[PDB]
This record gives sequence, C-alpha cells and structure tokens, in this order.
Amino acid sequence: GQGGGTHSQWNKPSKPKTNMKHMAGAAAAGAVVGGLGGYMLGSAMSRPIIHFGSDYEDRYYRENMHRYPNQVYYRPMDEYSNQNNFVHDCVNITIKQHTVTTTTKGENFTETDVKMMERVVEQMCITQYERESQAYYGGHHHHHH
Repeated sequence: GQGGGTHSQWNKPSKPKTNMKHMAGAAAAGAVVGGLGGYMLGSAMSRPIIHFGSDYEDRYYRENMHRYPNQVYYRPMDEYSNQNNFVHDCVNITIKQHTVTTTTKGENFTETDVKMMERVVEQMCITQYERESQAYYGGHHHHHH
C-alpha cells in the first residue's frame, strides 16, 4: 500500500539573523609582566606528577597540565636573613601574574583547577631551590689576580 507522511525541506531548518559580526577591542599582545618589575625565572624542567589518592584523580590533573605554568618567579635578591625569597614569594607572584589572563581575555578556570595548581606550584618551587640558587649564590664568585 501507500499513504502520506513524506515531507521535504530545501536543505535545513533555519531562522533569520542579523549576521553582522564586526568587533574591535578584544585583543592584546606582548610579554606583559604586569607590575612585577623584573622577577627572576626558574628552571624549565617538567614538573612532578602529583598523586592525590589514586590514579583516577591524577588522570584529571594530567589533562590540565597545558593550563598551568611550569616555572616560578622569585625575588632576585634575598633581602631576608634566610632564603624566604623562595617558596613563600613564588606561590603568590606566579599565581597573581597568571590570574591577569582572566581579566584580559576571560579564560574560564574553575575552582577545582586552581586548587590543584596551588599544590603543584609549591613542588616546582622546591625543585629550583636546589638548582638555580646553587649556581648563582652558592657558586661564590671571586676576583682574579
């Protein structure tokens, strides 16, 4: 037999729209340190893989590795009586420099993300503490004769 039910469409359901897409004022360029004033950069060696409790959680952190920085900026002068220039100043300064990105371009990090990077920053800071500072301050330079 046969009957109705068949139907057709020119190509696709559609609705009208203004379709204009002119835009300006949503771009920036340059290596802007902001107001850091020349803080010193650590060592570009891959950060450790943080274990929370089990690999299902670490798996999540591994995907966001491209979201977090892999280096830390610290004060190029130990003004304090011990290396308080390290760790303490670096956990702030790096995060404060990165958060500017969200006010400039709107980057959409969520609270879970920041909680994980606040842990990795500490570890990458512990890593150069024995490397960069050893080469510069540890290697006590002295004049020739």
